[PDB]
Amino acid sequence: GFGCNGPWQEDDLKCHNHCKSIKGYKGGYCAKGGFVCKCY
Repeated sequence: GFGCNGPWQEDDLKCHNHCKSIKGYKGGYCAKGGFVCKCY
């Protein structure tokens, strides 16, 4: 989820922004077709 949600929508920046709100995560990207929002 987290704004990306899946292929239909897939807002990468939403995923990015989600991770921005987490401790010290730099950014975020949809790992498996929008579904999962992975952070680094």
